[PDB]
Amino acid sequence: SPRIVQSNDLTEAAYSLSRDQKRMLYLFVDQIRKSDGICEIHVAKYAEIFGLTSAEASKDIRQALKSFAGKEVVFYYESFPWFIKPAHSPSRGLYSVHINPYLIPFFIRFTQFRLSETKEITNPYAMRLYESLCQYRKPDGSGIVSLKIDWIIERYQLPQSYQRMPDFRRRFLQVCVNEINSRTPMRLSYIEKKKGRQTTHIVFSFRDI
DNA sequence: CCCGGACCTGTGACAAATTGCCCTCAGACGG
DNA sequence: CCGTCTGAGGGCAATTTGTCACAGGTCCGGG
Ligand SMILES: [Mg+2]
Repeated sequence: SPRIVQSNDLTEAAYSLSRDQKRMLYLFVDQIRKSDGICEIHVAKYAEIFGLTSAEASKDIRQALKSFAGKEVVFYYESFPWFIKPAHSPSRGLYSVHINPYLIPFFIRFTQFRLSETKEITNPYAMRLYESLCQYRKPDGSGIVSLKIDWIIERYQLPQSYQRMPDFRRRFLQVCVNEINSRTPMRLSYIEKKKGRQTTHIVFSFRDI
């Protein structure tokens, strides 16, 4: 299946995208890299890739696309918009999109994963976690990395109530660890690092099945 | 000595959002 | 000209995600 690669600057960038938008984003990076910023999406190809109907595919593309407006990207800082013109459909079943050409150098010290690894993940924050572990993966398939909680919150743009740690644990950390273990070929564990009463980092270990 | 207070934890409620499903009907095309 | 495969719309209930009040732990310092 298509091998996604992206600059680490994108893996560690600050943004808030839905699952459907992130799914689309994988195809843009694939299209751009296999070469002005003008990309294209076919309804029927999207449906076959992610096992959706044509109808439900159409709904996902259309609503994802109009939700890009106003979204911004931060590289730690400098902020950019994803799109510089609205999307439009010249033909039935076909969409044309205009990615910000200033984003090109940030797309192409790199991260790589096959698209089948992430296509069953549902929670978008869990897609971001799996991308950040891959950045440190070894050829054989294992790795270990320590991520700071404040940096997790700023990079993944978690909602404000997750600055209370018990909600952070219950609705983000445990769920995203559980999905990865159930939906990817990776087997993931963790332990908490503390300083006084405050929890400051999360330490991730993983191997390949 | 014992307190309220400033921290921390986990859970039960409710509100807001998203999931895969379902149904209708016109466009594009080919045989 | 028409029958079929698409896909652009309109919805749903069942789950998940986002928010906050409340019980219950610790340690410190002033009364
Ligand atoms: Mg959908």
